[PDB]
Amino acid sequence: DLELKKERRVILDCERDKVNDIVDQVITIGKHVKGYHYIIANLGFTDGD
Amino acid sequence: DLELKKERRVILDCERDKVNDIVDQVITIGKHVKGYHYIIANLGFTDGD
Ligand SMILES: *[C@@H]1O[C@H](CO)[C@@H](O[C@@H]2O[C@H](CO)[C@@H](O)[C@H](O)[C@H]2NC(C)=O)[C@H](O)[C@H]1NC(C)=O
Ligand SMILES: *[C@@H]1O[C@H](CO)[C@@H](O[C@@H]2O[C@H](CO)[C@@H](O)[C@H](O)[C@H]2NC(C)=O)[C@H](O)[C@H]1NC(C)=O
Repeated sequence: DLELKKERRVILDCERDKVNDIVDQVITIGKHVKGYHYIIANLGFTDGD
Repeated sequence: DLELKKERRVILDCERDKVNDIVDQVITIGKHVKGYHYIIANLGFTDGD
């Protein structure tokens, strides 16, 4: 559904557990190549993997 | 080095252990989007993940 408007820019506002799950599902579906842009909206940016 | 000739088509001839490692490194560097082609050259195609 996020490809209906051809979205290139995603802001993730989750805690230290859901950020890892969303990143793992992005890597599984393959949406981390150059052309995309993500912002992990938290204070512990290096707390995730 | 495989992006010097802009290679789109890779044939992997490895056993049941190295195929999983090469696929994991392809997923880590992000080369499994639409546009690339792969052939797992073995008899146990469904033996890997
Ligand atoms: C980082 O992600 C952003 C968003 O996709 C992109 O930044 C663009 O970088 C180019 C090259 O300097 C600029 O000309 C554009 O103005 C930037 N903003 C856009 C397209 O909104 C780019 O894809 C990524 N890389 C860099 C180096 O910025
Ligand atoms: C994914 O599968 C498609 C369809 O099976 C392949 O697309 C080929 O594209 C060429 C060039 O447009 C056309 O001859 C046909 O649309 C397809 N060829 C066939 C069916 O023999 C594509 O090569 C595959 N691999 C990718 C995208 O990496």
